[PDB]
Amino acid sequence: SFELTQPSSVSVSPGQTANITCSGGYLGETYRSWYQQKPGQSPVLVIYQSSKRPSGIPGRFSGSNSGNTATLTISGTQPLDEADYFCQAWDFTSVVFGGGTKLTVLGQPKAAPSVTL
Amino acid sequence: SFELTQPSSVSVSPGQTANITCSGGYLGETYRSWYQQKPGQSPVLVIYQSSKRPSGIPGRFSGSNSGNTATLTISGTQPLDEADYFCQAWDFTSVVFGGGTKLTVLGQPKAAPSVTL
Amino acid sequence: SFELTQPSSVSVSPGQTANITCSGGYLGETYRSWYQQKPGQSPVLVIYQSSKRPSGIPGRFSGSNSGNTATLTISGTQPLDEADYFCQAWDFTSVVFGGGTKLTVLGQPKAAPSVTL
Amino acid sequence: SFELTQPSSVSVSPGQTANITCSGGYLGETYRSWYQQKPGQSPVLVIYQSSKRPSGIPGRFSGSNSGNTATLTISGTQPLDEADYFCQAWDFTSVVFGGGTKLTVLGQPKAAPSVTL
Amino acid sequence: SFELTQPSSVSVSPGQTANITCSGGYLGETYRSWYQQKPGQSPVLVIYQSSKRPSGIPGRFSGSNSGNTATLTISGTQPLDEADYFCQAWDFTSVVFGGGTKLTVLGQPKAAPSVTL
Ligand SMILES: *[C@@H]1O[C@H](CO)[C@@H](O)[C@H](O)[C@H]1NC(C)=O
Ligand SMILES: *[C@@H]1O[C@H](CO)[C@@H](O)[C@H](O)[C@H]1NC(C)=O
Ligand SMILES: *[C@@H]1O[C@H](CO)[C@@H](O)[C@H](O)[C@H]1NC(C)=O
Ligand SMILES: *[C@@H]1O[C@H](CO)[C@@H](O)[C@H](O)[C@H]1NC(C)=O
Ligand SMILES: *[C@@H]1O[C@H](CO)[C@@H](O)[C@H](O)[C@H]1NC(C)=O
Repeated sequence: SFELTQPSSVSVSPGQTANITCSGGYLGETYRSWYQQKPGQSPVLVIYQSSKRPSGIPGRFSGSNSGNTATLTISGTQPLDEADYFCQAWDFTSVVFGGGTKLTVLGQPKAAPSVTL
Repeated sequence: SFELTQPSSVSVSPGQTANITCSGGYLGETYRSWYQQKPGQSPVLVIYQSSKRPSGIPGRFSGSNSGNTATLTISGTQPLDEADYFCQAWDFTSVVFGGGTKLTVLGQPKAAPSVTL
Repeated sequence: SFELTQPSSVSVSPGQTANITCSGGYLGETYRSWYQQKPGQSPVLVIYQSSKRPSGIPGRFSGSNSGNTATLTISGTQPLDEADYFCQAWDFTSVVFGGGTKLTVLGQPKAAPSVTL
Repeated sequence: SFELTQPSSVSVSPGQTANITCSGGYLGETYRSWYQQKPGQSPVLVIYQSSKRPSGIPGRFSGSNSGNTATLTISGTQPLDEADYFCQAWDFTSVVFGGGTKLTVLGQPKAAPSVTL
Repeated sequence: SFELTQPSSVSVSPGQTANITCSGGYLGETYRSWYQQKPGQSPVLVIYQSSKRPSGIPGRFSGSNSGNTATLTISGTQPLDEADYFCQAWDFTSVVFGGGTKLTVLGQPKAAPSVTL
């Protein structure tokens, strides 16, 4: 009399857990007394872009970020007055597997009691 | 008398869990006393783009971000006055598997008691 | 009489845990008394970009960051007045496996009691 | 009478744990008395970029950082007045396995009691 | 009568634990009395970049640092007035295994009681 128990427990459980929290805080302003005189505020911003012949990546790749190609990126660059950014630019790119990833899981338990009596 | 038990437990449970929270906070303003004089505010912004011959990626790739090609990006760049951004730009790109991912899961338990009595 | 127990416990559980928190703090302002006179504020910013023939990566790679290609990046560069950034630029790119990653898990327990009596 | 127990416990559990916290502190301002006179503020900033023939990486690599290619990067470079950055630029790139990583885990317990009586 | 117990405990658990904390401190300002006069503030900044023929890395490598290619990098370089950076630039790149890393874990316990009675 016998027992053959093969509780093969094949588990693949890849995954991230995250507690993300922003508190803009407390901005307490009491009796703010102000006298502001700014006549003739005249900013000038000239942006000029010219491209004779650009070209992109011809190969095979998988990387997830802006870097991939030739660009002009401007963000909050020249705020002139009273510009507040609270938890403003949160870029969370959680990638488990990038491009060109191959998963082959093989569980093949074998049980062959060849008993002769 | 025998028992053959093969509770092969093949589990693939990939997935992200996230607690995302924004609190704009408390902006308490009491008796804000103001006298603002800004006559003749005259900003000038010139954006010019010219492209003789651009071209995109001819290869095979999978990366999920704006970077993939040649662009001009402007965002909140020149706010002139009283510009508030609270949890404004949250870009959350949670990718488990990118492009070109292949999954082949094979569970083939085998049980062959060849008993002779 | 015998027992054959092979609780082969094949576990692959790759994943990050993170407690991320921002507190903008306390900015307590009492009786802020101000007299500001800034007539004729006139900034000038000239950005010029020209490209005769750029080209991208022809190889196979997987690295996730802006660095990948020839770019002009401007961010919050020239704030002129009263510019506040609280937890503003949080870039969290948690990558378990990059591009071109291959996983092959093989669990093949074998049990063969060849008993002769 | 015998027992054959092979609790082969094959575990691969690679992963980082992080407690990340920012406290902007306390900026307590009482009776801040000010008289500011700044007539004729006139900054000038000239940025010029020209590229005859740049080229990208033709090899195979996986390194995640801005360094990867020839670029012009400007960030918070010339703030002119009252510019506050609190926990502003947090770049956390937690990579367990980079590009071109291969995992082959093989658990193959073998149990063969050949008993003759 | 015998027992054969091989609790082969094959564990691979590589991972970092980190407690990262920022406290911006206390900036206590009482009766700050000021009289600021700065007429005619006129900074000039000229940035010029020209490249006849640059080229990138053709080999195979996995190194995560900005150093990887020929660039011009500017960061907070010339703040003119009242520029505060509190825990501003935190770059944490925690890499367990870089590019081109190969793991082959093999647990193959063998149990063969060849008993003759
Ligand atoms: C963090 O997540 C855990 C669950 O793993 C939860 O018990 C805890 O309260 C969370 N805290 C926050 C601040 O989200
Ligand atoms: C975080 O998620 C967990 C579930 O895992 C929950 O119990 C907890 O209360 C959540 N907290 C917040 C603040 O979202
Ligand atoms: C950190 O995460 C753990 C769960 O592992 C939770 O018990 C703890 O309270 C969290 N703390 C914060 C501040 O998020
Ligand atoms: C750190 O994380 C641990 C869980 O590992 C938790 O008990 C502890 O309270 C956390 N502390 C902070 C400040 O997040
Ligand atoms: C550090 O992390 C440990 C867990 O290993 C936790 O008990 C402790 O309170 C943490 N301290 C801080 C300041 O995060």
